[PDB]
Amino acid sequence: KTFTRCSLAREMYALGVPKSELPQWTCIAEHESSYRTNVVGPTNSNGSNDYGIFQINNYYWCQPSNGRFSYNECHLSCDALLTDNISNSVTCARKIKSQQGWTAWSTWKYCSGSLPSINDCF
Repeated sequence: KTFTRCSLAREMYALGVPKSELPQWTCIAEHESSYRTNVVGPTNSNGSNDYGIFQINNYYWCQPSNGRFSYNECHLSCDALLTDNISNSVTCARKIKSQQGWTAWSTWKYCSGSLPSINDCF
């Protein structure tokens, strides 16, 4: 359904995301999806749609079920990114960050500075 900052931070930590990244990840989730896992974004200017808690793009990262071309760099259906279990979204998001950096997210501009410590989540 909907995470909170700390529930998301805890789960992402459990899935191997370092704490030193969590404020950024949760800030991004908050902006992208308001921590909702099942959201498909409004269609973008290029006709693409973004999926899930991190609003991961269906032209680059996941394969639309409709078979429309995607680079599918995360190697999963976009529907895999809408599941209650965030593991797929996390693994994909980490890949996106590895390859493209935080600036892959348009909302990074809001999350690139001072952020609250995540320690209160732990």
